[PDB]
Amino acid sequence: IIFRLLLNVLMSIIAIISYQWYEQLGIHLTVAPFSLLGIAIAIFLGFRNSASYSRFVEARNLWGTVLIAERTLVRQLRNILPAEHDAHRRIVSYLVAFSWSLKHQLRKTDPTADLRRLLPEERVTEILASSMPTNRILLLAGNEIGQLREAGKLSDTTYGLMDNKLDELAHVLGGCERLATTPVPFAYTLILQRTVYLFCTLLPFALVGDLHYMTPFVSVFISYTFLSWDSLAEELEDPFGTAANDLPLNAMCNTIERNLLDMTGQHPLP
Amino acid sequence: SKIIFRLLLNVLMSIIAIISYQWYEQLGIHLTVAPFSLLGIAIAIFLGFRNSASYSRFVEARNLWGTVLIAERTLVRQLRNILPAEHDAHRRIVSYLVAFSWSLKHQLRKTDPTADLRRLLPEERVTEILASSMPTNRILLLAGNEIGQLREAGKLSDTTYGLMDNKLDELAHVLGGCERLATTPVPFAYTLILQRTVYLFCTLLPFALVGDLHYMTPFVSVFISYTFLSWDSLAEELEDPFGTAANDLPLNAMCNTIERNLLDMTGQ
Amino acid sequence: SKIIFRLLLNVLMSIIAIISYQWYEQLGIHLTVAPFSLLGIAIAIFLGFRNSASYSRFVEARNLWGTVLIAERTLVRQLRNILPAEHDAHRRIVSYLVAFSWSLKHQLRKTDPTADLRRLLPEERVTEILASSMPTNRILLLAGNEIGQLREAGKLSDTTYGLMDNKLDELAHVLGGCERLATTPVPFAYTLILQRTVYLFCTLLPFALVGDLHYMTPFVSVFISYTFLSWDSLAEELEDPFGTAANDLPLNAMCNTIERNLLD
Amino acid sequence: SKIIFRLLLNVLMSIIAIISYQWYEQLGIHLTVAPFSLLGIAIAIFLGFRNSASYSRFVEARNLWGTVLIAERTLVRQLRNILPAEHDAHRRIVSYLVAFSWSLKHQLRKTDPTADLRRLLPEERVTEILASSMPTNRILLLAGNEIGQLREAGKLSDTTYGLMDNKLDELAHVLGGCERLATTPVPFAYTLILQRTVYLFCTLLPFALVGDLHYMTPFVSVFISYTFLSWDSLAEELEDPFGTAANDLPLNAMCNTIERNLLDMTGQ
Amino acid sequence: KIIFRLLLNVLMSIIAIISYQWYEQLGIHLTVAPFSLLGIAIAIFLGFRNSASYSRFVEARNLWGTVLIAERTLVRQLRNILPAEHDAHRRIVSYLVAFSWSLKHQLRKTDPTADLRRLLPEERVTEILASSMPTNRILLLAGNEIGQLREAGKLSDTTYGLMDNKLDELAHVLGGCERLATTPVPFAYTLILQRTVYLFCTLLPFALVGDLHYMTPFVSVFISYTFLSWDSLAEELEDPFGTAANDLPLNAMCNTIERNLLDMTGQHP
Ligand SMILES: [Zn+2]
Ligand SMILES: [Zn+2]
Ligand SMILES: [Zn+2]
Ligand SMILES: [Zn+2]
Ligand SMILES: [Zn+2]
Ligand SMILES: [Zn+2]
Ligand SMILES: [Zn+2]
Ligand SMILES: [Zn+2]
Ligand SMILES: [Zn+2]
Ligand SMILES: [Zn+2]
Ligand SMILES: [Zn+2]
Ligand SMILES: [Zn+2]
Ligand SMILES: [Zn+2]
Repeated sequence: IIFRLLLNVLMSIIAIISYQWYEQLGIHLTVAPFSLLGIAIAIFLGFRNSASYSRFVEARNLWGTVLIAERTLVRQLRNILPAEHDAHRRIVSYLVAFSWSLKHQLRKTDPTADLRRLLPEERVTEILASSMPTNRILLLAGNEIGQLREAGKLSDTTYGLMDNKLDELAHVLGGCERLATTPVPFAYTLILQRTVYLFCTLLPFALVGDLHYMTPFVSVFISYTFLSWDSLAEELEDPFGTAANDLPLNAMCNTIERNLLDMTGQHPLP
Repeated sequence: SKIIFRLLLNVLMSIIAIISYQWYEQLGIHLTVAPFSLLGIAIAIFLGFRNSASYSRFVEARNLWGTVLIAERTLVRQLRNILPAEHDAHRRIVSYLVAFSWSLKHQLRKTDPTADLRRLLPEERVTEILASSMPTNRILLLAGNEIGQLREAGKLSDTTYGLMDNKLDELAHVLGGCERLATTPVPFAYTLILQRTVYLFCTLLPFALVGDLHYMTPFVSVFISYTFLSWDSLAEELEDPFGTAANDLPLNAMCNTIERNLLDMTGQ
Repeated sequence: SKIIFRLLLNVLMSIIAIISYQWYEQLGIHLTVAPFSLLGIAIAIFLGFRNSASYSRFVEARNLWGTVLIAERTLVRQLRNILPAEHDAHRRIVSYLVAFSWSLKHQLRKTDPTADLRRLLPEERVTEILASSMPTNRILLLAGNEIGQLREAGKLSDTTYGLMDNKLDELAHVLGGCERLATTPVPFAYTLILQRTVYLFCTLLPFALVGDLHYMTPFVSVFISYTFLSWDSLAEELEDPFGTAANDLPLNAMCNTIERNLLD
Repeated sequence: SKIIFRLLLNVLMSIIAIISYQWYEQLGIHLTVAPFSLLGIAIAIFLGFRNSASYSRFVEARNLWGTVLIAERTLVRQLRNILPAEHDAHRRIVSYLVAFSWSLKHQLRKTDPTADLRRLLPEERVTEILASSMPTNRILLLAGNEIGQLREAGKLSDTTYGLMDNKLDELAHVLGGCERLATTPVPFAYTLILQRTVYLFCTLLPFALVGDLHYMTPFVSVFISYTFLSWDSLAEELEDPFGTAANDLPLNAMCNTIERNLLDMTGQ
Repeated sequence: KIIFRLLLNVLMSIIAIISYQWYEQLGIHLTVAPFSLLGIAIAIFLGFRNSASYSRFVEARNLWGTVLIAERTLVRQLRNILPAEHDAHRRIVSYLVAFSWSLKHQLRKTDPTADLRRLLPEERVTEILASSMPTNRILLLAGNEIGQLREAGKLSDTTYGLMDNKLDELAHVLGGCERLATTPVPFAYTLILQRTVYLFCTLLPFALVGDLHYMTPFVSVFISYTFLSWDSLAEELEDPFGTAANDLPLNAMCNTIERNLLDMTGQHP
């Protein structure tokens, strides 16, 4: 990815050799048109990166919500039903399974190992048999809260109170799904990039007349700026993508798992 | 896309510029990139904002359909958790929800939903739905009738009824939101003004440049024009979210997803 | 609208510049483009942001009316699902909700809502409503009176009463929001800076463009003028979305749509 | 406002730049336009973003007060619909709400609220409230006390008590919101950055413009200065939305409207 | 510390002035117009980024306000619904205050043991310090007070709901501040950005010098002051929980909250 900076620092060299056998032909290149084009592209990059950042933020918010919902849900389970600890274990397993399964869903990885670690094989087989595993997990948690309801351990009021949290989690799932099926531009988001590329490659060809052989330095500077901003944009557009960062999601799933364990007395150890 | 018309027309004007540059002093006419830069800058800025609007709105449509999926899922989930034995009810309400999805899709797309409705629901109900001048809202009303029936039966308390009714509300905010998007577009005096200015600017910019560029104008003028037009475009696409075009929302696939999801949660 | 006038104006100013250009020499006036480029780009930016704010106001107003339709719909639906056999209260409540929509429309469009109220409600409480300084809110209080008259003696429990009350508050938030957008506008430094700032820039512009544009000059000055005037003007009507202009909200159509929906 | 006392100054800096223009090379100082175009554009952008923040702050305030009006309206409405015979509660709670509006308004305006309280409330509770360092919150507490008495009296079920408590939450969020906007101020730095960067830029501009504009320097300099200073002064009271200046929130009018409304919604 | 590299680019401007015919000998030329373009782009990017940072600051402050609000309404409900259970008022309040301080320390990455021991009995403090999220544990303990309050019939499930909603508000606050703490602005943003501003500011005089001559350092220091100030302000806003000048007075907010909860329970400091 330093390859294009390099690439045509070399166009800045070809630019100069190119500048020299010159005016026999009609080619001329001033700075003012590429300044206009460059400002326009900069503006477009500004807006675009803004949208990308907005997507990133929304993802981080949704996952934050996961953590929050699962914490409050477990808290409620402890405050309302302080004695039902096998239900605690199960429901917590389900929430943690929801988190991991979600990560694996967004990252197109296999959730099988994490599920098999957290849940009994019958319910793991069922969830993996489904094409929408995470929703099946939520459904199963719901089944647990409902079982607590028909047993008379939960009134419908407090059942409501926990159902609200499961809603929160559902909204999250849907939101992350929408953000994953995205982005919305049908690979036009790409189109701009090659516009930036062609602009950065033709730029030293237009500065050369004025900057002479300071050209590679100024051109690699400007190219660095635009290209870096573009790549930042593309990585923000794709928070759950193939070339995205492992740390957000993994730490979030670990964080919540730890939290839940700690809340349920499974932590800490005797 | 259609964008080849802008670029080749611009090439041709660029050529007219090349050949007719020698007749500028004799008419008096000469041109500076300087004023043109100002113009194209103010335009670049406007386009940016107008695309903020278009994108925001596109996104809002995606959000709404997302809310369909979420609300229906949770509604079925609640039905299972509260009334796990009422499977007939389950599949009645499911059928209405899927019908709501399809009818919504059909409405935003101006297609006859009679076939899908009669595929999901018994004929009497289809009649009730098509009798209304607002079929999708009456679909909500019929799902609401089922939930209500469950309430009067005593199977649902007013609390749990309320819990489900909230989901019906979410669905209603969806229907309204989609209708509002459908009928209220981004004021396209935006698209009017911007199209005029951008077009005139792209046809005038080989004339904004010519003297300076010569043998290298179709390449640079096309490059600039293309940038503005490929950019001016992201409105074409980000404002037909309910259209059938390749770039609009795959409402067919979304509805399929919803139906498959609600049938997955009911064992069929 | 009258943009054309101020465009024509630019054009005459432009010809003046054309005939006066090298008499700048005899007057000691030199004017290059670069400072006007700066000023014009700053103005463009500012016009960009203001326009964005306007559009936002427009969008939220629209949303508030969308919320009207949605709240009233669900409220009726709840009435038919919880109390399917009390059509009496249903027609009363619906007539109130519709009178609410029209009264609100007339309130934001400064107009007399008497006729439509009479058309939708019985004379007695049309006089009660017109007696109030805030009719729309009075209408809401009446619809609430209907629902309370449904809680009182057993048909609605507290819970389901809550379910309908919530929707009445959705509506009340709409009322408050619309009042906020209508009563408190944008702070009138808004074209109170952008009016001459933009036209003064557009009329002084050909004086600086004549140097280099020479003969082709007015075309470009009317072009730039068109752009800035047309954008500062798109703020014209997006800032008053309850206004009567073309790009303002078709509130009349929206109410019709609302009561068509409730009467179906 | 007193912005013209910066325009006259600018005209003086312009005439000084005119009379000193070609001691420039005789002093060794050269000033082209391009760096001031760059600098001016950057400043313009930053001004645009700052002014945006300011605008959004003012709007937030407006929304807050709108929420006060709404929440109080709905609270009184609920009181009349749930407890139509309890005109005592109507009276005392409405007084408490109006008192909340005024207390908040005086709190934001840094004025004494006691006259309005004595006008609206009996004195033992007024002294109670004035004794507390957070009076407004205390007024919410008291309103809550009465809704709580209605609950314990069995006139309100826990459900209905919840339905009004949600309105007290709405009001509390408002109080916390206004307190936030007032105590937490704007990040000042934007103002120290733009005040001197704009002022300095406006005064230094004619020295870089005199070269090419010559005698036309004061007009163009005072114009550009007028634009940047007018945009900066457009911000000035928006980042302080609770101020007494003419172009900020009519909190008097708003609180009069509120009291007017709550008395209209009770029959006075 | 902006004065350090203000002086530096002043010095680098002096390096440009006192000197440079070297390119003319060398063949290297540098005009303003390309640096104008680059400077405008950078200015745009700085604008957007600063805007985002500000948004983050505003989010933080908003969240803390929500702490104060949620706690207030929680105490209010506790007084209005259970006026006689005053020991519970004091305990729950001490929990809410402990929550505020522990959150402060959590965002500041400091030890909350002193403030915990100040507000809570040693057993609870020990129970809390063992948790991976002490604030969460605090919420869980307050909830246990409210839940205990539910099971001897002192609160109905509905009213227990009403308060639990406030605990959910608080938990949303916690999750959001946690997210603003763990979510740095992506480094790639300042990696490009601020280095690009420093480099732009130090290279600018070399390009301004050909047209400005001896005026270079004044225009260069002006521009550098602008860009660096704007940038620095953005830095400052991105870390709203830091001890730096432009950042949240979490101490002031915490004792404002404590004074408030003490005000509402008739108690004095
Ligand atoms: Zn446990
Ligand atoms: Zn642990
Ligand atoms: Zn939902
Ligand atoms: Zn079933
Ligand atoms: Zn609603
Ligand atoms: Zn009926
Ligand atoms: Zn001429
Ligand atoms: Zn409300
Ligand atoms: Zn009364
Ligand atoms: Zn009495
Ligand atoms: Zn709250
Ligand atoms: Zn107490
Ligand atoms: Zn929550």
